[PDB]
Amino acid sequence: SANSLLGSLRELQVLVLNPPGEVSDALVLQLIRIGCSVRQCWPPPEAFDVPVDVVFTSIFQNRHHDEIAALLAAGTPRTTLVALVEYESPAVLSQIIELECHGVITQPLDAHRVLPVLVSARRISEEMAKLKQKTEQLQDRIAGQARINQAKVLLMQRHGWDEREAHQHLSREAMKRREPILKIAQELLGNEPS
Amino acid sequence: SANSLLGSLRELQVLVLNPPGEVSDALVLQLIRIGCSVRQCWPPPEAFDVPVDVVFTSIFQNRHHDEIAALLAAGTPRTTLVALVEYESPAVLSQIIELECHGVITQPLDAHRVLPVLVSARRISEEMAKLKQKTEQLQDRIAGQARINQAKVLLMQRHGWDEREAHQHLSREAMKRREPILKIAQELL
Amino acid sequence: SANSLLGSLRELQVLVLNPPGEVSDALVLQLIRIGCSVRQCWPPPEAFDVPVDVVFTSIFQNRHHDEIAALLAAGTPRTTLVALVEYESPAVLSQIIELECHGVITQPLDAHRVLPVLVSARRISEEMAKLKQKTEQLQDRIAGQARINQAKVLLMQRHGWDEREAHQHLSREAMKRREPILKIAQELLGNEPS
Amino acid sequence: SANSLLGSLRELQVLVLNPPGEVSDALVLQLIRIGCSVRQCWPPPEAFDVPVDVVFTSIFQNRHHDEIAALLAAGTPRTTLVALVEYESPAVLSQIIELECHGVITQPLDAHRVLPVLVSARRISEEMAKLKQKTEQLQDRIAGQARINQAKVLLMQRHGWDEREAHQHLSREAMKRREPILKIAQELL
Repeated sequence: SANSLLGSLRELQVLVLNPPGEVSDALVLQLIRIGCSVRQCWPPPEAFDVPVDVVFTSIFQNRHHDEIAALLAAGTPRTTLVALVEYESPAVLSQIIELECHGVITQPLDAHRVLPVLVSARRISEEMAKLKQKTEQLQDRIAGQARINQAKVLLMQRHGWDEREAHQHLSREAMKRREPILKIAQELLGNEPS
Repeated sequence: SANSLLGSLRELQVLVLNPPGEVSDALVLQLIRIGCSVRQCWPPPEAFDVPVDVVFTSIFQNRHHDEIAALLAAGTPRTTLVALVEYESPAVLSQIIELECHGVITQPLDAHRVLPVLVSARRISEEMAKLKQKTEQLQDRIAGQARINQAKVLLMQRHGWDEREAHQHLSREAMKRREPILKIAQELL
Repeated sequence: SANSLLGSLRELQVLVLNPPGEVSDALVLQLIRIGCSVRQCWPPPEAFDVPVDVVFTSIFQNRHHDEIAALLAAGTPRTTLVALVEYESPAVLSQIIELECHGVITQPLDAHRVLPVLVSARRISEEMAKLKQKTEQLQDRIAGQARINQAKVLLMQRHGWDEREAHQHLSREAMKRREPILKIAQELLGNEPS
Repeated sequence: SANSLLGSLRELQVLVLNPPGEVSDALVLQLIRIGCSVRQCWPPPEAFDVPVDVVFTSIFQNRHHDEIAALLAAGTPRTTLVALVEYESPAVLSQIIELECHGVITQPLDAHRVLPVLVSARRISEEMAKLKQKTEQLQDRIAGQARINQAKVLLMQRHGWDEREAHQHLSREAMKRREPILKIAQELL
C-alpha cells in the first residue's frame, strides 16, 4: 500500500556502501532525517553481518567492481539497490544494468533526490521480488511433480503395481515418516536421471 | 543484454506527457541528444494513436492524474513510466506509488539526470514484463505436463504398456497428425 | 575372462533367499560343492547385513513379493540374481521380468542346473552392470557440463566478464578450495533452475 | 513391457541351430506350442538368409563352434542366444562364456525349461541392446551440447548478446533453414 510503504520507512535498515567523505555524510544525514536506520560501510565486506533492507552503492571500475557485484549477489531477495551514478557512459550504465539496481541517484547528490528515489526503488524491489518468487514457486512445483511422477512409474515397474497402488505407497510411506512425499520419491529415485 | 539494451535506445518511442513549457522543452531536447524518437503531448489523450515505449509525466493534483492513470492502465504493459517529481510529501509520493512508476527524476530537472534514469527504468519494466511472461509459460507448462502424464498412465494401464511405450505412442500419433503432444493427450482424456 | 570368471567362483558370497526345506538344502549343498560361500535366508530381511554377490530367490505372489522386490532393488549394482521358477504363466514370468533376473532355474531343481546357470548369469550381470555404469557416467557428465555452463553464463552477466574470465574464476575458486569445479557452480548456482 | 514382451513371443523368429535328432525335435515342438515361428538348421550356415530373433544351439568341440561363433558375431546383435549345455566342466563353460549366451538350458532338456529361459534371455538381450543405444545417444548428446554452447558463447561475445539472445538467434535461423540447431552451431564454429 502507499500508506503501508510510506509508514514502513523508519523500520528500514539502510546501508551506504561508499568510501567515507562528503557524498557519504550527506547521504547518511538525509536518511537519518527521513528516519531510516542507517550505516555506512567501506571497503566492501564479503558478506553483511547484519540484516539489510536497502543498499546505496557507487559504481567502480577497479577491484571494487567484482567485490560489490559478489557481495550484492549474495544478499536477501528483497534487498532494494540504488546506484550513485557519476557517468552516463556505456561501461558505467552496463554495470548498473548488471547489478539490477531498482533506482539511481545522479551525482552530485543533494538531499532532495533521496526520498523520491528510496520510496520508488522500494516499491519496485517489492514488486519484482514477489514476481520472482512466484516464478520460483512454479519452477519448484514443476520439478517436484516430475520427480514424484518418475518415482511412481519406478514403483509400477518394480512391483507390478498400477498407478493407484504406486501413489498409495508413496503417500503411506511419506505420511508415516514425517517427510514430504517428494522426499520419498528422491530417496527412492536416483536414476542419476531427469 | 546491457549491450543490447543500450544499443536499442534510438528505436525507443518516447512521449513527454507534460504541459508545454521549459521543463518539457529541456526534457525533449535531452531525449533528442540521446537519440530516441520523442514526442510531447498535452492534454492527456484517451488512447495513444501511435505505439509508445516510454512515457515521462509529472504528478498533478487535478483531473490529469486520473486521465494519465487510466491512459497507462489500458496501455501496453511494456510502456516504461518515469515521473518528474517536485515534492517529497506523502500525497505526491502516494501518487507515484499508485501510478507504479519504473523510475523518477526529482526537480529541478537537468540533462545529467535523464539517461541513467531512462536506462535503469527501461531495464526494470522489461524485467517485470519477462517475469510475467515466464509466469504464464510455467502455469501452462505445469498444466500441460499433468495431462501428458495422466494420458500416459491411461495408455500404460489400458494397453499394458510401460512409460517409454506410452511416450513413444503419444509422440508418434502427435507427430503424424501435425499437432501438439498435449492435444493428443487431452483427446485421450 | 572365461578363466577369471571360472577362477573367481569360490570367492562369491551367495545367498539362498527361500524358505527352509528340501529345495533350499539341495541348492545350498550344491553351491557348497561348487565351493561358493553360501547362506540361506528366510523371511526376507529389509536389507542384507553382509555383502552379497549372487541371490537365488523364489517367486511369490503374496506379501513376500513386495518384500523381495524392495530388498533386491536396494542391493549393489553387481548383484547377480537367479530366479527359481515353478510356473511359466504370465503373472509369474512378468515378475521375473520386473525383478530383472540374470538367469532362471526351473523347478524342481537338481544339482546339474546350478553351475551352468550361475556362471552364465554372472557373466550377464557383469556385462550389464558395466554397460549401465557407462550410461550413468555419460548422464552425470552431461548434467555436470550443463551446470558449469550455466554458472559461467551467470558470472558473465553478474560481473560483465567474458567467458575466459568466467572460466578462470570458477577454476581458481574450485582449485583453491579443494572442491570440484562443479561444486562451485552448484554453490554459486541455485537458479532453482535447470 | 513385461506384458508387451510376453505378448510378442508369437512374432519371434526362432532358429534351432542343432543337429537333427530327438533334442532338436523336442525343442522345436515346445517352441511351436509356445507359438513362435521356428526353424531348425544344420550344418551352421555363413549368414542367415532370413531374419532371426532367437537362436538355440548346443556346445560343440569341433568346427561348428567357430562357425556358430562367427555366424552370430556378424549377425544382428539383438539376436537372443540360448545354449543347450550338458557338461559343467571348464572347457565347455568357457565356450558358453566366449559365445556370450543370454541364457542356458542344462540337459536333458524337457518342455518345462524352455519358456522361462526364452523370456528371461530375451529380456536380457533387449536390455543390453537398449543400454548400448542409450550410450550412443548420450555420446552424441554430450558432443552436441558442447557445440551448441561454444556457438552460443561465440554469438554472445561476437554481438554483445546475452545467453538468451544467443539461444533465440540459433533457434530462429535453425528453424528457418529447416535444419538441426547443431548444424547452425557447427556452421558457426
